[PDB]
Amino acid sequence: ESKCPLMVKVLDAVRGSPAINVAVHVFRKAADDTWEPFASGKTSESGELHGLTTEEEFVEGIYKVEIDTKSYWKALGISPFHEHAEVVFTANDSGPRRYTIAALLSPYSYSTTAVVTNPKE
Amino acid sequence: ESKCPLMVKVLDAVRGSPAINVAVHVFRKAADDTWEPFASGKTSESGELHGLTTEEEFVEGIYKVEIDTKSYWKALGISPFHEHAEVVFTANDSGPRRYTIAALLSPYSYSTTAVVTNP
Amino acid sequence: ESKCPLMVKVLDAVRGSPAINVAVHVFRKAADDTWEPFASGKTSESGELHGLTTEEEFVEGIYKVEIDTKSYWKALGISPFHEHAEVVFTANDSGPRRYTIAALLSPYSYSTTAVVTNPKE
Amino acid sequence: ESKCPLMVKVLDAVRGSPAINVAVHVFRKAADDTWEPFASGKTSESGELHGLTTEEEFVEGIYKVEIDTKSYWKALGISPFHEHAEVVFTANDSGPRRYTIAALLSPYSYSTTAVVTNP
Ligand SMILES: CC(=O)N[C@@H](Cc1ccc(Oc2cc([N+](=O)[O-])c(O)c([N+](=O)[O-])c2)cc1)C(=O)O
Ligand SMILES: CC(=O)N[C@@H](Cc1ccc(Oc2cc([N+](=O)[O-])c(O)c([N+](=O)[O-])c2)cc1)C(=O)O
Repeated sequence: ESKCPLMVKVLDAVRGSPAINVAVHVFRKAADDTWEPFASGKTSESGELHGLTTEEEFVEGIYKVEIDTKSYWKALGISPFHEHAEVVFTANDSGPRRYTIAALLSPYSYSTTAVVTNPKE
Repeated sequence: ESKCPLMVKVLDAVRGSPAINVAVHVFRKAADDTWEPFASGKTSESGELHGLTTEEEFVEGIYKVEIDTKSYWKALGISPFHEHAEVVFTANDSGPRRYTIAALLSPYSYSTTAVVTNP
Repeated sequence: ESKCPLMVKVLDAVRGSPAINVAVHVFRKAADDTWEPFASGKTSESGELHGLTTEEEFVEGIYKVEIDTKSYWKALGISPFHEHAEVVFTANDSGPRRYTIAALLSPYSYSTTAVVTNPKE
Repeated sequence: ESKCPLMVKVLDAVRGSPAINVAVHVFRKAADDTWEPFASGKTSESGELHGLTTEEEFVEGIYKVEIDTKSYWKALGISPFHEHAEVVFTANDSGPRRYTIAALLSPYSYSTTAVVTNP
């Protein structure tokens, strides 16, 4: 639960359930204008991913949360439209914050929103 | 062919198609403050309904468009969450020209958006 | 947090924040085919509503969660398109369950999903 | 006027309008496995982009459509969450005829859906 700075929440709109065991890769745009592996995980039984980074580690930058939606759907036996879902944003530019990226998935569609709260600094 | 100040567009998020043959019933709130039938139809092959009304019969007021989402997934043999999808809006043409009411459906969710324009 | 059977979560897509102090009215379709007041609330600072009903009270039926979106937007100074958001579903027909109705709001749009988990019975 | 096997539709959820003058850059994944520019344009007045390609140039493959969402809200002086919206899909016409890629935007969220059809 909020304490970490980057939390991801994935729901399944076909089943009306959390999207479980969904793979998520996080990237930081390097100095060279290339994406650099930052963190990864799988969502739990509640479709959340926590413990990705820490505050000292999560500096300002452009990150990409890539969610592997193709894999989750294939595995439930659907051939979905998308390759994956990718969310690109600028984090911590006017100070550190807490970020929640939620993705609501369906086979030919996905919505996605962000909740940003001010820790304090 | 006849001013369509009101249009509905329904789409299927599972299959990536228009949702066709969806029952849409529209209602005008009456002073007695109940709903009164107003226009009805089934979405075409492109998941659209048109010729619902005309600009003379469409006066300001509270309208409710109701989509029979449940029969839609049933026919597909997929178990739905909702009984139907509903949109309640105030039509205030003191500006507003055309109204497109779109809904994206999934077994457990639905989005809806309005496209209100002039041309 | 899950323990109650009907929980509502409302997010603001314009601000990227929980939709706070949002009024929610819950109805049960009577025997007579009329909606009967069932419960009401306001969402908290985290855009959730809990403690609406109890398990013994929430029998099978058709309920309507009506969210007063017009009021929240007006108050932030927008004239939104919708009158309110209303969610109609059949609850507890093949046994009791836990229901989470989330609504993601914008001025001319709203998405909404349901998470249903099996308590046990 | 020319087969448009690919179409993008952008809409604004704050204002209830098409999103016009949105930059859309499409890309074809190359074996070198990088993206290669493929088609580009700005949405019209109805928030649509067409004449992106033709059925001969559109072969199976991994495509990415990228929407410059951020400049869009900027021009409106509303602070955005995302740098842009992206859709990666495999175009496998061994069936598929037309592709409509729609995106509904808000300052902190976006939905996207695909409408894949035959007619
Ligand atoms: C009128 C039209 O262009 N018909 C198109 C497809 C289409 C694009 C966007 C849209 O609107 C819309 C899009 C999304 N979305 O995610 O892209 C969405 O979530 C909603 N919605 O929730 O109501 C509506 C509705 C329909 C077709 O050729 O079938
Ligand atoms: C559990 C949790 O993370 N709480 C978060 C916010 C949050 C994320 C996703 C979500 O689900 C959701 C997401 C979308 N979406 O588009 O991303 C959506 O459209 C809907 N919806 O329509 O109900 C729900 C609901 C709520 C918080 O910090 O309070």
